[PDB]
Amino acid sequence: MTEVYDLEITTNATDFPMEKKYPAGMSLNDLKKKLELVVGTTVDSMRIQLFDGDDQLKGELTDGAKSLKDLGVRDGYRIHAVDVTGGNED
Repeated sequence: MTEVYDLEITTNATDFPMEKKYPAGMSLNDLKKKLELVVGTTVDSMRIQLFDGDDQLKGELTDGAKSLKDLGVRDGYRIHAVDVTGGNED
């Protein structure tokens, strides 16, 4: 009934991958707000990159107007957040 997807979260600021399951029926804006809470970053300054379950990077999400399910984020995916305000990306 409720759709939930399991993720491995990475960030540029953190060097610790976090595995957690989240509701796919919710917006990206919530997911990233969850991330914003941990990293301390804000919405525009925090960029979300999606790595597929296979290996490759699919693209950038950035759309939280849809549901994570509609975005096809799915489970077993790795969500990489990057803080852009501090300039860190490498």
